[PDB]
Amino acid sequence: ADYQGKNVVIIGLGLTGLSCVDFFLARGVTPRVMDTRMTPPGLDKLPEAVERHTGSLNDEWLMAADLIVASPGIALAHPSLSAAADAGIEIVGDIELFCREAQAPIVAITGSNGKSTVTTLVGEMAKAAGVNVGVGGNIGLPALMLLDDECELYVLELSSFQLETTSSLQAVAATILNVTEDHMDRYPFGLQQYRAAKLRIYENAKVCVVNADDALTMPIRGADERCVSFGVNMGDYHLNHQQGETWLRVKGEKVLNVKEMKLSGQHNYTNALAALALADAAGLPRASSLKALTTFTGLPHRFEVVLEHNGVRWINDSKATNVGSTEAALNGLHVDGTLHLLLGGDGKSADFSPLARYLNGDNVRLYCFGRDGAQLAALRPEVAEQTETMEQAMRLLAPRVQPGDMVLLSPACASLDQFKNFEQRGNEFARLAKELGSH
Ligand SMILES: N#Cc1ccc(COc2ccc3cc(S(=O)(=O)N[C@H](CCC(=O)O)C(=O)O)ccc3c2)cc1
Repeated sequence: ADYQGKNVVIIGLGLTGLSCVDFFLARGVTPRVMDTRMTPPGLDKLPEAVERHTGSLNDEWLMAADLIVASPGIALAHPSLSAAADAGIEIVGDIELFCREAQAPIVAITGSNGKSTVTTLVGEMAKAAGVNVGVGGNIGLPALMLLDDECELYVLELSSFQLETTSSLQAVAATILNVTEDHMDRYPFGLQQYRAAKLRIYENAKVCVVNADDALTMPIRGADERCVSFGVNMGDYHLNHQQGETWLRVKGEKVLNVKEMKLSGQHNYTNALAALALADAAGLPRASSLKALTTFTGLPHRFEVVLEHNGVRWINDSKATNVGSTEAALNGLHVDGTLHLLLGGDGKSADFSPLARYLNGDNVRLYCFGRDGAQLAALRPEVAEQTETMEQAMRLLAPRVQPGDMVLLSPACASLDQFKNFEQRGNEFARLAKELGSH
Protein backbone atom coordinates (compact mmCIF):
# COMPACT_ATOMS: atom_id res chain seq x y z
CA ALA A 1 0.00 0.00 0.00
CA ASP A 2 1.08 3.58 -0.73
CA TYR A 3 -0.61 6.50 1.15
CA GLN A 4 1.35 9.38 -0.36
CA GLY A 5 -0.83 12.36 -1.22
CA LYS A 6 -4.02 10.86 0.23
CA ASN A 7 -6.38 12.80 2.52
CA VAL A 8 -6.37 10.52 5.59
CA VAL A 9 -8.77 10.91 8.52
CA ILE A 10 -8.21 9.03 11.79
CA ILE A 11 -11.30 8.67 13.99
CA GLY A 12 -10.57 8.17 17.69
CA LEU A 13 -7.40 9.05 19.43
CA GLY A 14 -6.14 7.15 22.46
CA LEU A 15 -2.95 5.13 22.12
CA THR A 16 -4.26 3.30 19.02
CA GLY A 17 -5.08 6.65 17.33
CA LEU A 18 -1.70 8.07 18.31
CA SER A 19 0.08 5.07 16.79
CA CYS A 20 -1.86 5.67 13.55
CA VAL A 21 -0.81 9.32 13.55
CA ASP A 22 2.87 8.32 13.90
CA PHE A 23 2.47 5.67 11.17
CA PHE A 24 1.34 8.19 8.50
CA LEU A 25 3.75 11.00 9.41
CA ALA A 26 6.72 8.56 9.11
CA ARG A 27 5.44 7.77 5.62
CA GLY A 28 5.26 11.44 4.57
CA VAL A 29 1.49 11.80 5.17
CA THR A 30 -0.11 14.33 7.55
CA PRO A 31 -3.50 12.87 8.66
CA ARG A 32 -6.35 14.75 10.33
CA VAL A 33 -7.79 13.42 13.59
CA MET A 34 -11.36 13.59 14.93
CA ASP A 35 -12.98 12.21 18.09
CA THR A 36 -16.54 12.45 19.49
CA ARG A 37 -14.94 13.10 22.92
CA MET A 38 -14.03 16.75 23.74
CA THR A 39 -10.61 15.97 25.20
CA PRO A 40 -9.83 12.40 24.15
CA PRO A 41 -6.91 10.43 25.67
CA GLY A 42 -3.62 11.41 24.05
CA LEU A 43 -4.74 14.82 22.77
CA ASP A 44 -1.84 16.49 24.54
CA LYS A 45 0.48 14.00 22.79
CA LEU A 46 -0.82 14.88 19.34
CA PRO A 47 1.77 16.66 17.19
CA GLU A 48 1.07 20.38 16.71
CA ALA A 49 1.03 20.20 12.88
CA VAL A 50 -1.86 17.67 13.01
CA GLU A 51 -5.28 19.25 12.49
CA ARG A 52 -7.86 17.94 14.94
CA HIS A 53 -11.63 18.16 15.55
CA THR A 54 -13.07 16.96 18.83
CA GLY A 55 -16.46 16.81 20.54
CA SER A 56 -18.30 15.41 17.48
CA LEU A 57 -17.49 13.88 14.11
CA ASN A 58 -16.86 16.34 11.27
CA ASP A 59 -18.80 15.21 8.17
CA GLU A 60 -16.94 17.72 5.96
CA TRP A 61 -13.69 15.98 6.87
CA LEU A 62 -15.18 12.48 6.55
CA MET A 63 -16.73 13.02 3.13
CA ALA A 64 -13.48 14.63 1.89
CA ALA A 65 -11.38 11.66 2.95
CA ASP A 66 -9.52 9.29 0.67
CA LEU A 67 -9.03 6.94 3.65
CA ILE A 68 -10.74 6.75 7.02
CA VAL A 69 -8.87 4.96 9.84
CA ALA A 70 -11.48 4.05 12.44
CA SER A 71 -10.63 3.23 16.06
CA PRO A 72 -12.14 -0.11 17.15
CA GLY A 73 -14.07 1.92 19.78
CA ILE A 74 -16.33 3.58 17.13
CA ALA A 75 -19.03 1.48 15.44
CA LEU A 76 -18.90 1.12 11.68
CA ALA A 77 -22.69 1.48 12.09
CA HIS A 78 -22.23 5.13 13.33
CA PRO A 79 -24.44 7.05 10.81
CA SER A 80 -21.46 9.25 9.83
CA LEU A 81 -19.25 6.24 9.10
CA SER A 82 -22.13 4.43 7.41
CA ALA A 83 -22.63 7.41 5.09
CA ALA A 84 -18.91 7.46 4.21
CA ALA A 85 -19.05 3.72 3.39
CA ASP A 86 -22.15 4.27 1.23
CA ALA A 87 -20.09 6.86 -0.69
CA GLY A 88 -17.39 4.26 -1.41
CA ILE A 89 -14.87 5.87 0.92
CA GLU A 90 -12.34 3.28 2.11
CA ILE A 91 -12.49 2.51 5.86
CA VAL A 92 -9.75 0.50 7.65
CA GLY A 93 -8.33 0.21 11.23
CA ASP A 94 -4.84 0.03 12.73
CA ILE A 95 -4.66 -3.81 12.34
CA GLU A 96 -5.41 -3.48 8.59
CA LEU A 97 -2.60 -0.92 8.18
CA PHE A 98 -0.32 -3.30 10.10
CA CYS A 99 -1.15 -6.40 7.99
CA ARG A 100 -0.36 -4.48 4.78
CA GLU A 101 3.17 -3.81 6.01
CA ALA A 102 4.10 -6.82 8.17
CA GLN A 103 7.10 -8.84 6.93
CA ALA A 104 6.82 -11.78 9.30
CA PRO A 105 4.13 -14.42 9.88
CA ILE A 106 1.23 -13.46 12.15
CA VAL A 107 -0.43 -15.68 14.72
CA ALA A 108 -3.87 -14.13 15.35
CA ILE A 109 -6.02 -14.84 18.41
CA THR A 110 -9.59 -13.87 19.29
CA GLY A 111 -12.53 -15.11 21.34
CA SER A 112 -14.67 -13.90 24.25
CA ASN A 113 -12.33 -15.23 27.01
CA GLY A 114 -8.69 -16.44 27.11
CA LYS A 115 -7.35 -14.33 24.26
CA SER A 116 -4.75 -12.32 26.31
CA THR A 117 -3.57 -15.45 28.09
CA VAL A 118 -3.22 -17.44 24.83
CA THR A 119 -1.55 -14.46 23.07
CA THR A 120 0.92 -14.04 25.88
CA LEU A 121 1.62 -17.82 26.00
CA VAL A 122 2.37 -18.02 22.30
CA GLY A 123 4.72 -15.02 22.74
CA GLU A 124 6.53 -16.89 25.54
CA MET A 125 6.75 -20.05 23.41
CA ALA A 126 8.43 -17.97 20.65
CA LYS A 127 10.80 -16.29 23.15
CA ALA A 128 11.77 -19.74 24.51
CA ALA A 129 12.76 -20.71 20.93
CA GLY A 130 15.01 -17.64 20.65
CA VAL A 131 12.68 -16.11 18.04
CA ASN A 132 12.48 -12.30 17.83
CA VAL A 133 8.74 -12.01 18.45
CA GLY A 134 6.48 -8.93 18.64
CA VAL A 135 3.41 -9.48 20.82
CA GLY A 136 0.55 -6.98 21.06
CA GLY A 137 -2.53 -5.70 19.31
CA ASN A 138 -5.54 -5.56 21.58
CA ILE A 139 -3.14 -6.39 24.52
CA GLY A 140 0.19 -4.53 25.22
CA LEU A 141 1.46 -2.27 22.43
CA PRO A 142 -0.90 -1.35 19.57
CA ALA A 143 0.16 -3.48 16.57
CA LEU A 144 1.70 -0.57 14.60
CA MET A 145 4.24 0.01 17.39
CA LEU A 146 5.57 -3.56 16.86
CA LEU A 147 6.44 -3.13 13.17
CA ASP A 148 10.13 -3.95 12.78
CA ASP A 149 11.93 -5.50 9.77
CA GLU A 150 13.91 -7.62 12.24
CA CYS A 151 10.83 -9.15 13.89
CA GLU A 152 10.56 -12.88 12.97
CA LEU A 153 7.00 -13.50 14.22
CA TYR A 154 4.03 -11.42 15.34
CA VAL A 155 1.46 -12.68 17.85
CA LEU A 156 -1.62 -10.43 17.94
CA GLU A 157 -4.65 -10.41 20.13
CA LEU A 158 -7.45 -9.15 17.92
CA SER A 159 -10.83 -7.97 19.20
CA SER A 160 -14.05 -8.51 17.25
CA PHE A 161 -14.07 -4.70 16.66
CA GLN A 162 -10.58 -4.70 15.17
CA LEU A 163 -11.50 -7.63 12.96
CA GLU A 164 -14.54 -5.77 11.50
CA THR A 165 -12.16 -3.24 9.86
CA THR A 166 -9.51 -5.76 8.78
CA SER A 167 -9.40 -7.40 5.35
CA SER A 168 -5.70 -8.26 4.55
CA LEU A 169 -4.82 -10.61 7.42
CA GLN A 170 -3.43 -13.93 6.17
CA ALA A 171 -2.53 -15.53 9.49
CA VAL A 172 -0.08 -18.44 9.67
CA ALA A 173 -2.37 -19.73 12.46
CA ALA A 174 -5.62 -18.13 13.70
CA THR A 175 -8.09 -19.06 16.43
CA ILE A 176 -11.44 -18.14 17.86
CA LEU A 177 -11.10 -19.57 21.39
CA ASN A 178 -14.81 -19.35 22.27
CA VAL A 179 -17.88 -17.15 21.62
CA THR A 180 -20.08 -16.24 24.56
CA GLU A 181 -22.33 -13.21 24.82
CA ASP A 182 -20.33 -9.94 24.91
CA HIS A 183 -20.30 -6.50 23.24
CA MET A 184 -24.05 -6.59 22.63
CA ASP A 185 -24.05 -2.78 22.90
CA ARG A 186 -22.13 -2.91 19.58
CA TYR A 187 -23.96 -5.82 17.90
CA PRO A 188 -27.69 -4.99 17.45
CA PHE A 189 -28.11 -8.17 15.35
CA GLY A 190 -27.10 -10.18 18.41
CA LEU A 191 -24.89 -13.18 19.03
CA GLN A 192 -24.50 -14.30 15.42
CA GLN A 193 -23.42 -10.80 14.27
CA TYR A 194 -20.77 -10.74 17.01
CA ARG A 195 -19.73 -14.25 15.92
CA ALA A 196 -19.51 -13.15 12.26
CA ALA A 197 -17.05 -10.42 13.19
CA LYS A 198 -14.78 -13.01 14.87
CA LEU A 199 -15.16 -15.48 11.96
CA ARG A 200 -13.32 -12.97 9.73
CA ILE A 201 -10.09 -14.01 11.50
CA TYR A 202 -10.06 -17.31 9.58
CA GLU A 203 -10.21 -15.67 6.10
CA ASN A 204 -7.00 -16.62 4.28
CA ALA A 205 -5.56 -18.25 7.42
CA LYS A 206 -3.13 -21.09 6.70
CA VAL A 207 -4.22 -23.04 9.77
CA CYS A 208 -7.46 -22.54 11.71
CA VAL A 209 -7.49 -23.58 15.35
CA VAL A 210 -11.04 -24.25 16.58
CA ASN A 211 -12.59 -25.20 19.92
CA ALA A 212 -14.07 -28.69 19.60
CA ASP A 213 -16.30 -27.81 22.60
CA ASP A 214 -17.72 -24.62 21.04
CA ALA A 215 -19.53 -24.92 17.70
CA LEU A 216 -19.56 -21.13 17.25
CA THR A 217 -15.74 -21.16 16.80
CA MET A 218 -16.10 -23.22 13.58
CA PRO A 219 -16.31 -21.54 10.18
CA ILE A 220 -19.87 -21.37 8.76
CA ARG A 221 -18.99 -23.78 5.93
CA GLY A 222 -17.90 -26.13 8.78
CA ALA A 223 -14.41 -27.22 9.88
CA ASP A 224 -12.20 -27.83 6.87
CA GLU A 225 -8.79 -29.03 5.65
CA ARG A 226 -7.02 -26.17 7.48
CA CYS A 227 -8.82 -26.81 10.83
CA VAL A 228 -6.99 -28.14 13.89
CA SER A 229 -9.05 -28.55 17.07
CA PHE A 230 -8.53 -28.36 20.82
CA GLY A 231 -10.95 -29.52 23.53
CA VAL A 232 -11.38 -31.15 26.94
CA ASN A 233 -12.39 -34.74 26.07
CA MET A 234 -12.04 -34.50 22.28
CA GLY A 235 -9.97 -32.68 19.66
CA ASP A 236 -6.56 -32.94 18.03
CA TYR A 237 -5.24 -31.28 21.22
CA HIS A 238 -7.08 -32.47 24.32
CA LEU A 239 -6.91 -33.33 28.00
CA ASN A 240 -6.35 -36.78 29.57
CA HIS A 241 -7.45 -37.03 33.25
CA GLN A 242 -6.57 -39.95 35.53
CA GLN A 243 -6.58 -40.43 39.30
CA GLY A 244 -5.61 -36.98 40.54
CA GLU A 245 -3.82 -35.68 37.44
CA THR A 246 -4.29 -34.02 34.08
CA TRP A 247 -2.17 -34.24 30.94
CA LEU A 248 -2.02 -32.20 27.74
CA ARG A 249 -2.20 -34.56 24.77
CA VAL A 250 -1.74 -34.15 21.02
CA LYS A 251 -3.42 -36.88 18.89
CA GLY A 252 -3.17 -39.53 21.59
CA GLU A 253 0.39 -38.64 22.74
CA LYS A 254 1.15 -37.19 26.23
CA VAL A 255 3.10 -33.92 26.00
CA LEU A 256 2.73 -32.31 29.43
CA ASN A 257 1.63 -33.19 32.94
CA VAL A 258 -0.05 -29.97 34.06
CA LYS A 259 1.54 -30.22 37.55
CA GLU A 260 4.50 -28.60 35.76
CA MET A 261 2.36 -25.57 34.82
CA LYS A 262 2.09 -22.61 37.19
CA LEU A 263 -1.44 -21.89 35.90
CA SER A 264 -4.26 -24.12 37.12
CA GLY A 265 -7.86 -24.90 36.23
CA GLN A 266 -9.46 -26.53 33.19
CA HIS A 267 -9.87 -23.29 31.23
CA ASN A 268 -6.17 -22.55 31.60
CA TYR A 269 -5.36 -26.08 30.43
CA THR A 270 -7.44 -25.58 27.26
CA ASN A 271 -5.71 -22.18 26.86
CA ALA A 272 -2.39 -24.09 27.00
CA LEU A 273 -3.71 -26.49 24.35
CA ALA A 274 -4.82 -23.64 22.05
CA ALA A 275 -1.44 -21.90 22.46
CA LEU A 276 0.41 -25.11 21.67
CA ALA A 277 -1.68 -25.71 18.51
CA LEU A 278 -0.90 -22.17 17.32
CA ALA A 279 2.80 -22.44 18.19
CA ASP A 280 3.02 -25.84 16.37
CA ALA A 281 1.24 -24.41 13.28
CA ALA A 282 3.68 -21.45 13.34
CA GLY A 283 6.63 -23.89 13.18
CA LEU A 284 7.96 -23.26 16.69
CA PRO A 285 9.86 -26.16 18.28
CA ARG A 286 7.63 -28.30 20.46
CA ALA A 287 10.18 -28.65 23.29
CA SER A 288 10.70 -24.91 23.86
CA SER A 289 6.91 -24.37 23.59
CA LEU A 290 6.29 -26.87 26.40
CA LYS A 291 9.03 -25.18 28.49
CA ALA A 292 7.15 -21.86 28.15
CA LEU A 293 3.99 -23.51 29.56
CA THR A 294 5.91 -24.39 32.73
CA THR A 295 7.39 -20.87 33.26
CA PHE A 296 4.38 -18.64 32.52
CA THR A 297 2.92 -17.23 35.75
CA GLY A 298 -0.27 -15.55 34.46
CA LEU A 299 -1.32 -11.98 33.67
CA PRO A 300 -2.17 -9.24 36.22
CA HIS A 301 -5.95 -8.81 36.83
CA ARG A 302 -6.57 -12.41 35.75
CA PHE A 303 -7.75 -14.29 38.88
CA GLU A 304 -4.75 -12.68 40.57
CA VAL A 305 -4.17 -13.14 44.31
CA VAL A 306 -3.32 -9.65 45.40
CA LEU A 307 -3.42 -10.30 49.18
CA GLU A 308 -3.48 -13.51 51.20
CA HIS A 309 -3.46 -12.40 54.81
CA ASN A 310 -5.24 -13.22 58.09
CA GLY A 311 -6.90 -16.26 56.43
CA VAL A 312 -8.53 -14.18 53.68
CA ARG A 313 -7.68 -14.35 49.96
CA TRP A 314 -8.31 -11.11 48.04
CA ILE A 315 -8.52 -11.89 44.32
CA ASN A 316 -8.30 -9.38 41.49
CA ASP A 317 -10.15 -10.83 38.46
CA SER A 318 -10.86 -7.35 37.00
CA LYS A 319 -10.21 -8.81 33.52
CA ALA A 320 -13.60 -10.57 33.88
CA THR A 321 -15.42 -8.05 31.66
CA ASN A 322 -18.20 -10.46 30.55
CA VAL A 323 -20.48 -13.15 31.94
CA GLY A 324 -18.47 -16.07 30.49
CA SER A 325 -15.31 -14.85 32.22
CA THR A 326 -17.02 -14.52 35.66
CA GLU A 327 -18.44 -18.04 35.05
CA ALA A 328 -14.91 -19.36 34.55
CA ALA A 329 -13.98 -17.85 37.96
CA LEU A 330 -17.04 -19.25 39.78
CA ASN A 331 -17.36 -22.68 38.17
CA GLY A 332 -15.74 -25.16 40.57
CA LEU A 333 -14.59 -22.40 42.93
CA HIS A 334 -13.66 -23.63 46.41
CA VAL A 335 -14.24 -21.23 49.33
CA ASP A 336 -13.90 -22.32 52.96
CA GLY A 337 -16.08 -19.56 54.43
CA THR A 338 -18.05 -16.83 52.64
CA LEU A 339 -17.50 -15.56 49.09
CA HIS A 340 -17.78 -11.77 48.98
CA LEU A 341 -18.32 -11.20 45.26
CA LEU A 342 -17.91 -7.78 43.61
CA LEU A 343 -20.00 -7.29 40.45
CA GLY A 344 -20.66 -4.21 38.39
CA GLY A 345 -19.84 -1.58 35.81
CA ASP A 346 -21.04 -1.32 32.22
CA GLY A 347 -22.67 -4.65 31.51
CA LYS A 348 -22.89 -3.94 27.73
CA SER A 349 -26.52 -5.16 27.68
CA ALA A 350 -25.49 -8.71 28.68
CA ASP A 351 -27.92 -11.23 30.17
CA PHE A 352 -26.42 -11.79 33.63
CA SER A 353 -28.79 -14.73 34.35
CA PRO A 354 -26.27 -17.50 33.65
CA LEU A 355 -24.41 -16.42 36.83
CA ALA A 356 -27.41 -17.11 39.08
CA ARG A 357 -26.75 -20.88 39.20
CA TYR A 358 -23.39 -20.22 40.89
CA LEU A 359 -24.84 -18.01 43.62
CA ASN A 360 -27.05 -20.40 45.64
CA GLY A 361 -26.41 -21.39 49.24
CA ASP A 362 -25.64 -19.63 52.46
CA ASN A 363 -21.99 -18.65 51.89
CA VAL A 364 -22.31 -16.06 49.07
CA ARG A 365 -22.58 -12.28 49.42
CA LEU A 366 -22.92 -9.89 46.44
CA TYR A 367 -21.70 -6.31 46.40
CA CYS A 368 -22.95 -4.65 43.22
CA PHE A 369 -21.90 -1.30 41.81
CA GLY A 370 -21.45 0.98 38.79
CA ARG A 371 -23.86 1.63 35.93
CA ASP A 372 -25.57 -1.78 36.03
CA GLY A 373 -25.30 -2.42 39.77
CA ALA A 374 -29.05 -2.82 40.17
CA GLN A 375 -29.38 -5.53 37.47
CA LEU A 376 -26.57 -7.51 39.15
CA ALA A 377 -28.09 -7.17 42.63
CA ALA A 378 -31.32 -8.60 41.10
CA LEU A 379 -29.56 -11.96 40.55
CA ARG A 380 -30.17 -12.71 44.23
CA PRO A 381 -31.50 -9.61 46.02
CA GLU A 382 -31.63 -11.38 49.44
CA VAL A 383 -27.80 -11.71 49.57
CA ALA A 384 -27.00 -8.46 47.65
CA GLU A 385 -25.96 -4.90 48.50
CA GLN A 386 -25.77 -2.13 45.87
CA THR A 387 -23.43 0.88 46.00
CA GLU A 388 -22.40 3.51 43.47
CA THR A 389 -18.66 2.70 43.47
CA MET A 390 -16.34 -0.26 43.90
CA GLU A 391 -14.60 1.58 46.80
CA GLN A 392 -17.96 1.90 48.59
CA ALA A 393 -18.60 -1.83 48.05
CA MET A 394 -15.17 -2.73 49.45
CA ARG A 395 -15.57 -0.55 52.54
CA LEU A 396 -19.02 -2.09 52.98
CA LEU A 397 -17.81 -5.69 52.78
CA ALA A 398 -14.46 -5.40 54.62
CA PRO A 399 -15.87 -5.43 58.19
CA ARG A 400 -17.87 -8.58 57.36
CA VAL A 401 -14.84 -10.53 56.15
CA GLN A 402 -13.87 -13.49 58.39
CA PRO A 403 -10.91 -15.92 58.29
CA GLY A 404 -11.64 -18.55 55.62
CA ASP A 405 -13.42 -16.01 53.37
CA MET A 406 -12.63 -14.97 49.80
CA VAL A 407 -13.07 -11.45 48.40
CA LEU A 408 -13.37 -11.75 44.61
CA LEU A 409 -13.48 -8.87 42.15
CA SER A 410 -14.91 -10.68 39.07
CA PRO A 411 -17.34 -8.06 37.84
CA ALA A 412 -18.78 -9.48 34.54
CA CYS A 413 -18.79 -5.94 33.13
CA ALA A 414 -16.62 -3.38 31.41
CA SER A 415 -15.03 -0.80 33.75
CA LEU A 416 -15.42 2.07 31.31
CA ASP A 417 -18.35 3.78 33.06
CA GLN A 418 -16.12 4.68 36.08
CA PHE A 419 -12.52 3.74 35.10
CA LYS A 420 -10.00 4.23 32.28
CA ASN A 421 -9.73 0.43 31.78
CA PHE A 422 -10.03 -2.85 33.70
CA GLU A 423 -6.34 -2.46 34.69
CA GLN A 424 -7.08 0.68 36.67
CA ARG A 425 -10.08 -1.04 38.26
CA GLY A 426 -7.83 -3.98 39.24
CA ASN A 427 -5.11 -1.69 40.57
CA GLU A 428 -7.61 0.24 42.75
CA PHE A 429 -9.05 -3.03 44.06
CA ALA A 430 -5.49 -4.15 44.95
CA ARG A 431 -4.76 -0.84 46.73
CA LEU A 432 -8.02 -1.05 48.74
CA ALA A 433 -7.52 -4.75 49.53
CA LYS A 434 -4.10 -3.96 51.05
CA GLU A 435 -5.56 -1.13 53.13
CA LEU A 436 -8.61 -3.09 54.30
CA GLY A 437 -7.12 -6.57 54.54
CA SER A 438 -4.65 -5.73 57.29
CA HIS A 439 -4.89 -4.34 60.82
N1 LIG B 1 -14.75 9.29 17.56
C1 LIG B 1 -14.58 8.48 18.38
C2 LIG B 1 -14.27 7.75 19.38
C3 LIG B 1 -13.27 6.83 19.13
C4 LIG B 1 -12.83 6.00 20.14
C5 LIG B 1 -13.42 6.07 21.38
C6 LIG B 1 -12.78 5.16 22.36
O1 LIG B 1 -13.59 4.29 23.07
C7 LIG B 1 -13.11 3.00 23.06
C8 LIG B 1 -11.85 2.58 22.57
C9 LIG B 1 -11.53 1.20 22.61
C10 LIG B 1 -12.47 0.30 23.14
C11 LIG B 1 -12.25 -1.08 23.23
C12 LIG B 1 -13.27 -1.89 23.75
S1 LIG B 1 -13.19 -3.47 23.95
O2 LIG B 1 -14.57 -3.98 23.91
O3 LIG B 1 -12.28 -4.13 22.99
N2 LIG B 1 -12.55 -3.73 25.42
C13 LIG B 1 -13.38 -3.49 26.60
C14 LIG B 1 -12.48 -3.30 27.84
C15 LIG B 1 -13.32 -2.86 29.04
C16 LIG B 1 -12.46 -2.48 30.22
O4 LIG B 1 -11.24 -2.29 30.06
O5 LIG B 1 -13.03 -2.38 31.33
C17 LIG B 1 -14.36 -4.62 26.84
O6 LIG B 1 -14.01 -5.80 26.67
O7 LIG B 1 -15.51 -4.37 27.22
C18 LIG B 1 -14.46 -1.35 24.19
C19 LIG B 1 -14.69 -0.01 24.11
C20 LIG B 1 -13.70 0.79 23.59
C21 LIG B 1 -14.02 2.11 23.55
C22 LIG B 1 -14.43 6.99 21.68
C23 LIG B 1 -14.86 7.84 20.65
